[PDB]
Amino acid sequence: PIISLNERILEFNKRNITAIIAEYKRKSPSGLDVERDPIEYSKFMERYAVGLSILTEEKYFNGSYETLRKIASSVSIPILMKDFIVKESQIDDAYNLGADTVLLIVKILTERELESLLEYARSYGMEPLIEINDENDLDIALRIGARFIGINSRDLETLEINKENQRKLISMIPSNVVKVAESGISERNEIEELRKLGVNAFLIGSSLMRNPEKIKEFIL
Repeated sequence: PIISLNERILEFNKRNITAIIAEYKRKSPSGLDVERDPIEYSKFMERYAVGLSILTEEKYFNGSYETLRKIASSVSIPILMKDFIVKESQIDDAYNLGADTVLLIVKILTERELESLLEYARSYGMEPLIEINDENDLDIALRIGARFIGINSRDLETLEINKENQRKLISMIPSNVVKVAESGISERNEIEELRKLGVNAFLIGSSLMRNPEKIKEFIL
């Protein structure tokens, strides 16, 4: 069932180990196309990662519901179907596939849809990672009572990485919400930095698909 990605993140926080959410994306609107083995990668990362973020987004991220399905089988660490969740059914697929949580992007969702999509995620026992980009997504995640927020430094619409803005939000986020700082994390230097800023987990992907061995240096 649902192995809270956030709880593990919480245990990693107590455990002092860098809670990093490893992403698996062969294709991406940002990075280059790097085909790897879904199982080799997941296998190598379940040995270190706090969880895996998997992109079942076929078009722009070249990922499948089967990839997610297979990855979830192969590992005993939390999984996050990272898609563009807009319908409660995706939560179902998500759940029935192997997700232990799902990605909700405040941008593309009305406050109503996000609020319910959250409610329906919790009905399944999962705590969706709610991704925010600005002062306005933050205030909504907050307004719907989010407990697991994801501050994306990378803008969907533009692909621009405002780390400055990213950290602002992190400052405006209550110390009870598990914060996952996504995008842009390149070094263990910034990790321990954001980590001082309260972020509990880090969603990395492209660097890890490039050279997964890299996570070994992040976890220090």
